[PDB]
Amino acid sequence: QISVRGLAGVENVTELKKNFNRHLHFTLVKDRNVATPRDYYFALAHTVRDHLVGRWIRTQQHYYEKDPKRIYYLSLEFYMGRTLQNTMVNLALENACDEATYQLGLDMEELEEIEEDAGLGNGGLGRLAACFLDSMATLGLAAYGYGIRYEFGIFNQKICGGWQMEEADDWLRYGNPWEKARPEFTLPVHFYGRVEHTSQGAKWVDTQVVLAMPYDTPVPGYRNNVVNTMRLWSAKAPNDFNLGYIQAVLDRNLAENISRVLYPNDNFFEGKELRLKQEYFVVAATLQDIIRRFKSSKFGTNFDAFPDKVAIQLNDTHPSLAIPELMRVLVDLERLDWDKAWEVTVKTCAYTNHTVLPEALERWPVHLLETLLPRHLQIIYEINQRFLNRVAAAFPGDVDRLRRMSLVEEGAVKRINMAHLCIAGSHAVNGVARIHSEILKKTIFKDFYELEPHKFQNKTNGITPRRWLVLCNPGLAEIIAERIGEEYISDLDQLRKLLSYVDDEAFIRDVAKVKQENKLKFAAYLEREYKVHINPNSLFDVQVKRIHEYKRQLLNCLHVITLYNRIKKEPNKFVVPRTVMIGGKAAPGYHMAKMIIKLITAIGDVVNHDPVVGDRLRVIFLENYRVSLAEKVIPAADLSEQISTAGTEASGTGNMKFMLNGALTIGTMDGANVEMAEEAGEENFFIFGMRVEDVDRLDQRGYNAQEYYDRIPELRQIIEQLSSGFFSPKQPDLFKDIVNMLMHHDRFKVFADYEEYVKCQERVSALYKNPREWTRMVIRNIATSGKFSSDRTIAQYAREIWGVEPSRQRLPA
Amino acid sequence: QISVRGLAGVENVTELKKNFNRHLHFTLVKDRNVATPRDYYFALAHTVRDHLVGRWIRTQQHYYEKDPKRIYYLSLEFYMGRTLQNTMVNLALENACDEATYQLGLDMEELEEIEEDAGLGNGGLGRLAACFLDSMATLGLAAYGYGIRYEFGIFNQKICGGWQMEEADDWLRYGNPWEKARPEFTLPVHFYGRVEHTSQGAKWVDTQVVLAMPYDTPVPGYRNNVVNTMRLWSAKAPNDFNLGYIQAVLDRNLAENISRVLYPNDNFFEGKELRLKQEYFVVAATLQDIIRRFKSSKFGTNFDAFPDKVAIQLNDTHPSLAIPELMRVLVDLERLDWDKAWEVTVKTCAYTNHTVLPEALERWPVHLLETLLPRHLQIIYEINQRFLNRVAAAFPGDVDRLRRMSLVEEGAVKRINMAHLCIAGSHAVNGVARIHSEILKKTIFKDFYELEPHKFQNKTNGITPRRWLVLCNPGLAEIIAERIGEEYISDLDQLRKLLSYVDDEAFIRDVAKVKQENKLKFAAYLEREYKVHINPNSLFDVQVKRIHEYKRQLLNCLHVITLYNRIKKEPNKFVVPRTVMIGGKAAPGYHMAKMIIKLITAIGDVVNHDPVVGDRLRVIFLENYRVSLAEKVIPAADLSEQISTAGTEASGTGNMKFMLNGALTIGTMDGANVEMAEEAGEENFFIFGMRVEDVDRLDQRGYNAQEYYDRIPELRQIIEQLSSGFFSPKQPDLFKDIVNMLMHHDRFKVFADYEEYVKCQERVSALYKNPREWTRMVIRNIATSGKFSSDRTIAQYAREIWGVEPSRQRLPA
Ligand SMILES: CC1(C)C=C[C@]2(C(=O)O)CC[C@]3(C)C(=CC[C@@H]4[C@@]5(C)C[C@@H](O)[C@H](O)C(C)(C)[C@@H]5CC[C@]43C)[C@@H]2C1
Ligand SMILES: CC1(C)C=C[C@]2(C(=O)O)CC[C@]3(C)C(=CC[C@@H]4[C@@]5(C)C[C@@H](O)[C@H](O)C(C)(C)[C@@H]5CC[C@]43C)[C@@H]2C1
Repeated sequence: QISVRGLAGVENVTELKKNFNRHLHFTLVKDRNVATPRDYYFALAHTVRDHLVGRWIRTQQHYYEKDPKRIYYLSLEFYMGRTLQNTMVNLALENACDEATYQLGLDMEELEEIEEDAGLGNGGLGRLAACFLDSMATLGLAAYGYGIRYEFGIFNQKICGGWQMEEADDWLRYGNPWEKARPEFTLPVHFYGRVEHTSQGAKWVDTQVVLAMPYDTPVPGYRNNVVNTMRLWSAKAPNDFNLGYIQAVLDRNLAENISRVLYPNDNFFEGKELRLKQEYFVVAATLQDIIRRFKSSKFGTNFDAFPDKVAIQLNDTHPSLAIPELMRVLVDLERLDWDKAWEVTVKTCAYTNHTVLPEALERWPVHLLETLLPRHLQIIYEINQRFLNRVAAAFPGDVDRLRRMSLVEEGAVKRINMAHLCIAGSHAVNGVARIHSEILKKTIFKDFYELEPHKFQNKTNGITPRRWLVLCNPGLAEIIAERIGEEYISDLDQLRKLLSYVDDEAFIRDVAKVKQENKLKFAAYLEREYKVHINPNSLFDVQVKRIHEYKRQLLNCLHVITLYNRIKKEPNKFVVPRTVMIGGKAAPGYHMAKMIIKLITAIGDVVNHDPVVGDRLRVIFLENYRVSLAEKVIPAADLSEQISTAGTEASGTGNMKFMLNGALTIGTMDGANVEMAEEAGEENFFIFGMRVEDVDRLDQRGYNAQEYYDRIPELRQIIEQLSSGFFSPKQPDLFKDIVNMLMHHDRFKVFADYEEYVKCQERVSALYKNPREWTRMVIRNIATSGKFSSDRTIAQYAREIWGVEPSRQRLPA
Repeated sequence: QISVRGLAGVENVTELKKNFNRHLHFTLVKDRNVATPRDYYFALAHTVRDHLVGRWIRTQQHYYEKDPKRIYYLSLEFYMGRTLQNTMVNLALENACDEATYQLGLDMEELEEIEEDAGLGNGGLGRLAACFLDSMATLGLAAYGYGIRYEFGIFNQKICGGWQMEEADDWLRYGNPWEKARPEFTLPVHFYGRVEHTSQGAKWVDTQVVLAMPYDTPVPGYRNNVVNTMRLWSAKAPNDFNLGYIQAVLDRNLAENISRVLYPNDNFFEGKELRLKQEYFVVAATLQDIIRRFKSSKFGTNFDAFPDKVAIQLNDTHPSLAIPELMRVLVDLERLDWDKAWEVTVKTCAYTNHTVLPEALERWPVHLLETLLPRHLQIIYEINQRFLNRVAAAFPGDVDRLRRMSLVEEGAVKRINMAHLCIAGSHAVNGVARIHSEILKKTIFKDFYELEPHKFQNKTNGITPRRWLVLCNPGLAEIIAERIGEEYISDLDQLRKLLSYVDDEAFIRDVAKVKQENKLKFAAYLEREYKVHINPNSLFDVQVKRIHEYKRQLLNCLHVITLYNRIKKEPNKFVVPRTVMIGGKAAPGYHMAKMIIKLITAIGDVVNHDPVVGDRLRVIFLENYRVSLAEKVIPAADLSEQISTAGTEASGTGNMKFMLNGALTIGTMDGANVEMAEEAGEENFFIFGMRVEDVDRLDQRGYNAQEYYDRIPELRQIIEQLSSGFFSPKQPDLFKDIVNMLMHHDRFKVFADYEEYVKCQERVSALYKNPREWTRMVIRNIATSGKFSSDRTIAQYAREIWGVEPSRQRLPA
């Protein structure tokens, strides 16, 4: 049908159709008279999965022969989304299967919509991992994704009377065609017990055993025949478990709870024991697998070559226990002396920090570690002690530095700072955008940077152009391909060539037309699936991301109410019509975040039913935001909101998704926004609000919100409406908490940016009135988004941290 | 290789080999360099399963077209054992796959040994169900097996210092290739709640919902292309379950515990709530499925035809709740009047009693039923009341009859007698052997028989000749086939033709040779898998079945000790050498049964290491007795022990397995022993001990064990040895409980049969000295075992209870 989707070549179409029928019959045990669309999905899924395995086997074959350095990406989250289309695309099968399914009387797109999201993550951190795996495969790196196979992913969000309800994401109900259970490689993991000292050294004894069973999922590279592995561990009870009888068998559930459910906190730390167990579980199983693989390799007892053969990347502090666990194995099991083991550990591990928010930082209570992991606690003390000896030696007399740098935090309950552990035990520590990396150096890890400056790097985040362009936006990918060819899909810098088309009249019409189709398509998705009626000619103003105070959905809310109040004030004035879409999940415990969601719908309730407004203003809350909903809403977006207070959003990746897809960005000078504007030029970006410097200036002086309430009558009016019950007529004081927080304890200075934000929003409206100039700015954005490809990011990790060469070369089919 | 295993025909062998390689590669994602025997097993398993599905689909197709009466076999137990060989045999694939696997360099027999037993039963009751399913398929009946898919079957038995240890039977670890999950047909099951009365009638409200997910396993007929279904329900939590958040997700385990584990009691009732839940769970899910299927059928709102289209067979009282549940649906949901519903229910249900032991009878406490199933309790009272009105009317004034017959038992805690429910609500009640059926009529259900004599029948149990001859004993099947052909495999009465070979010299040599090969093979299994050394020229004296007081493993123990004491008394006298093998599992709580096991090994410890004994006497305890171990030990057996006290073993099925396989039987006139001896003639059977009449005579008089201790010096000596610590030198009084029970509270009169048993054992030894005459008696046994085929049994159920015609006709391939 369209060029980028591949060859639909007769002999391949025939082979596909017959394998579809073979799976329908033998695998699913059905026929055409009974098969539901779900059965049809599975037949396709199994048929496509078939094409993977041959390559999967020869890829792992290759790595065995060549024995290259191996990359191990440890993450507690892998937000994969759907796998079918991504697989077809990466294999060049997309038009073949479209033809095959057409000739069978099936609509492939209808089938695609049946697949559950692998929602094994919360937001940015988890999706980054997913993007990374794709880029690592595409660059032919010998890489593995290691995590946990949660039985329940991020909860499904339902809105009831404008309130969020969580329900279990039972994503495995119908089965996962993509995974292969590998029970034969199950590994023991130990908990509790105590430490015994001998002449032979320390011994960890009297432990409970939980078994860790791996599941492998194939990770296909883009058209290169590389298929890497994502290995996810599942928790199983041993067979002599507790072994009156009935109860013994039922209590097996306690061990298996470890891998039951993903913790649903985005950028927030809850010190629960179950969470610590998940963390040790993934770390212990993964390290044995790594060591096992290292010994059984075509090479040469000798752990000196270990850092030459192994890289372990820590995705935030969640797998930080890899560090003391590696020491434990090296020292206690393999009998290496402390100092050699430590050199091996440091040269093996690297750490990626994802946030500077204090409440997101993992600080584990000592007493928890003492009970659960007594040996690791000892190792931690020993690590800490030796480290402080290095600090004392470099900065003699500096006693305050000593306590500031300690891995052990004093106070009512002693804590272990896991970020500090990671810095001390890694050869590389990186931020996820230039500004965030600088903030690490200048503020929260200043002490560590002074000690070991050579350890600190930047790796600006990226996204994958396969999922985030070719897959979710075939129309835009096609029109780009018509002009510049196809090579940009694995080399996105080539989008610069599109600058020489900024004045081309046909291309302008094409860009604007693709946007309009996406908007029509999404407006139709809203109708059929949620019975909501939007005008597709309005500006699509969207903020999608996890609900959080720092992300400032509230700032958006205030602008929305302002537009509403202006319309009501002068009903017959012309205003550029908008559809404001806000979506995202709140963590179950986060009360404030739940209130914000309630507000947004409360606003929608007043605004969407005011006849005076007409179709000039609509406020819609997007239920159950997740990867596969991002794939739909992002292509449809005109305005992207990235309005976090400066200094709080480490990078952001959504921002990049909207850039790649023809939305213009309204944002603060925060995270990767700074680099995005730098790439596109500040004239092609709606930048407003305080810079990092302005925030600090405001903090020393002290932030008084009352001041803004006093001087801005439009703001005073909104605050009065909130308090008086305008948006909650039955519960007049429903929103007292929000007003109270805004006035007296607002850590994120919503008011300080209000004026500059509303004015900047007027500038956006101005540009949208001139369709041609909007689209030319859009072209300037899309054409300079090259830098934000995860291929670039990964190539940087590969060369500057792991020491391996990215290859773009095919493997034989 | 051997004739009965089918055609190994070139084109089929080629097709098999290529499908093996396809599964190894695509399904298992392996290759020849990494594949372990387990992977090889799975490749075979998937390859064989492929041949089933085509037939499975056209079988269910056929039943849809023809719409015959459907048989629903409800059981809480289906003791299936292994499925691979049974599948190959029933499909005529056995030599083809042997050839195919040979040409691939694999030993098929080694592969077969990798398959786990489906140990979803305890003993006789569960294996009967398995035999039945095979016979029902073989006779082309439109039949379904309905039960629970337990995550853990009967525990694996380990012996540690001669004591039984239970460990979890984790039979699903590597997956079950045979089942197909059918999540799309999940059904709601309700618990707790309360009853609300309206004008519209009763309403069951405020219930907890547990979901029931079906798994289908194919049941192939013998060479007839019929493939029936066994549907097993699995327990799943609903998605709004409890829906702080984490705990809500973890508590989903509570709902799913229902299908977690099989209760390990053979012939014993434990009134636990979890057990009641399993019982209602299988009953509720199964009845909705039945009703659903009935409405969606090529026929015609109208439940009058229900008994013409549906038969529900209750396997013991465990699914007895089918009766009030059917009423509930009919009355409360479909709005039929009580009397019509009741007529429909009675004509639909039939009940099979499996034991007369009082402690095996299900009597549920009212308060449990009130909380868990309040509506069913009401229905039960209403059933009871109307029934007692029929009793009062037929026997006016008989007030004691009234209370004796009540479904409701008075006393400290009120109970519901489920056997009484089953009798009242079924059109047919059957015992499982002629004597047991008579006992039902004359004693425990005498009152019910007087009221409705037409309701009581016999259906003597049977076993399947496919598993129990062709599969476990190919050598014996072959030599029979040489003489009389193959038709006997689905018409076992034809074994009578073998009587005209009782004097044939070649056949005698063949029978004795097959026995000798089986004995050599089993002696080799003992060495390699358990390092135990047996003389294969000795008499193989075996008692395998669940450990129980009534089964009288103790009587055997006493004979064993007697033989030992006689040898020791006259060391240089000749004695016919024996290997005594005893095996079977004890229920975890049953303390006595565990002591018996300990004794047997304690005896082995003294006897097996006495140099004076030599290899004349060996006592071996067979660890982990289960279906696949029965398949090995039974063909190897010379003497079969069926020595339960008369009146206690309802039928027995092991007895029949040994008869079919060339063992002679030493037994009491109990259960099916009576019919076996009748078929073979009492001269061809070692019958000893009290008859039923003699037991009753002893009971009125009163059973004084002291009397036998006083008059039999050989018995006194054994009791002194037990007490003095002869078999437990470190723990002199270890066996006080057994001696004490034997002397003062022996319900099973072990001593009363001792004299007659030992003397009869001498007669067996006498015959074994004459190899030729042994084998001729063996031939007389094997040749008259026709009656004990489950095909006969099922044909009797079909014609006399269900009203359907067994067919032997093929369906097209
Ligand atoms: C070290 C062990 C025991 C545990 C972990 C393993 C791993 O690396 O993941 C498990 C998987 C295998 C068996 C493993 C190694 C190589 C094969 C291989 C690539 C071998 C190749 O000959 C074979 O031709 C193929 C089939 C390509 C295999 C694939 C499987 C692996 C990678 C290890 C085995
Ligand atoms: C009543 C329903 C909704 C629930 C229970 C069912 C049952 O009888 O087990 C579920 C299974 C199906 C769909 C069922 C009926 C027929 C098919 C069929 C035999 C139909 C035939 O055309 C089809 O050609 C085949 C494929 C032969 C099917 C097989 C499956 C069944 C038996 C019912 C469906």
